[PDB]
Amino acid sequence: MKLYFNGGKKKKIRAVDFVGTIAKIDGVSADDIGIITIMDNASYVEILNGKGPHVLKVMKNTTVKGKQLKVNKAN
RNA sequence: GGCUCAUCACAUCCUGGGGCUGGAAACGGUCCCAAGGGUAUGGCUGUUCGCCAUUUAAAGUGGUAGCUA
Repeated sequence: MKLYFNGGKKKKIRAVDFVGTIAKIDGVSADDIGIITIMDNASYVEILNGKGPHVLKVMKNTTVKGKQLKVNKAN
């Protein structure tokens, strides 16, 4: 599923900061990450293989680029 | 898909005038009175907490949609 993050170019977030921060979770591989779309204040990042909800309910409180952020289903 | 949003918060930094005073000078101190302002733009192998580059007088952290090639 597509996830929203209140982070983007203006918080100096990049596609990698996600890719790196996510893969390092027992249960998730880098192949599970679909398209990532950085924007001004929001990033879209797609999860594959139904591993969406899990990631989501784990990202809720994890330092990405050293800054926990709003995450949840895109919409 | 191009340019245009903030108000705040704790910071932090840049820019005066005037009496007196230190000092051989260069440069300072002190007291009185200020008025404003900056903290930005862009790069980097799609395994994160950075790195780098300019140009800022002054280069940080946090809270939430319009005019047109």
